Amino acid sequence: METFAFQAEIAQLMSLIINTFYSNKEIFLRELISNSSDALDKIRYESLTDPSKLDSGKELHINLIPNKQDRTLTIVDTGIGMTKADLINNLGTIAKSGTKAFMEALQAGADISMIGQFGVGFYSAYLVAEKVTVITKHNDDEQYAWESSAGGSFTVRTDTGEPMGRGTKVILHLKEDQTEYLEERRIKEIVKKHSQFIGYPITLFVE
Ligand SMILES: O=C1c2ccccc2C2=C(c3nc4ccncc4[nH]3)CCCN12
Repeated sequence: METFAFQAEIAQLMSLIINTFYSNKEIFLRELISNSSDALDKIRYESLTDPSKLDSGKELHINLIPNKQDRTLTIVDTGIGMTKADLINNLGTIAKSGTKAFMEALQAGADISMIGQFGVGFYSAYLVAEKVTVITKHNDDEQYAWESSAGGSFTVRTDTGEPMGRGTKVILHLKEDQTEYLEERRIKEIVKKHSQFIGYPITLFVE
C-alpha cells in the first residue's frame, strides 16, 4: 500500500463537501451514474476502432449494490477503467483544475449540486460516505484499489479482490446517518428522478 498527499485545492474541496451544511445529498448518485455512463461511452467508442478492446468483457452496464450489513453502496460499471497513472497523476491534474473552477463558481453563487459541470462530481461521494474505495481495471494495466477517508491523504495498492475483467467499482462506506441510501425505495426514487435516460442498463440489486 502506497500513501499519497492530496494537493491543497482538492483537500479544501473535500473539507467543503464534508463540512458545509447542504441537505440535497442525493445528487451524489446522479454524479456517480453519469461518471459510469461516461466511462462506458469511452470503452464503447474505442471498441469501434479496435473490437479487441472488449475481449475483457462485452457487457456495458451499471449495477447499484446496497449492503446493509457492511453499510456500503457500490456503483459498478464495465466502462474503460483507470490505470495506475490515471489514479495517481492524471486525475490529480483534473482534481486541481476542476476544484479551482468549481470554487470560483461557488463564490459567484453556484450550488454544490452543479459539481459535475466541473469534472469533479466523483467527490460528491463525500456528501454521504466517510470512506470511498475505488476498485478499477483498465485493459492496459492491473486491477487497483484507490481509497480515501479524506484527512489529506489517499492510498493506492494492487487489488487482490475478485478479478473484474474491466471497469470501476465505487464503494461508498456510508456515514451512520446516511443509511437511507441502502433502501430499495430510496435508490429507485433517485434513479428515476435524475438518471432515467442513461443509455446503459442500470440494475438496482436488492437484498
Ligand atoms: O473518479 C475520479 C475523479 C474525478 C475527478 C477528479 C479526480 C478523481 C479521482 C481520483 C483522484 N483524485 C485525485 C486527487 C489528487 N491526486 C490523485 C487523485 N486521484 C482517484 C479515484 C477516482 N477519481
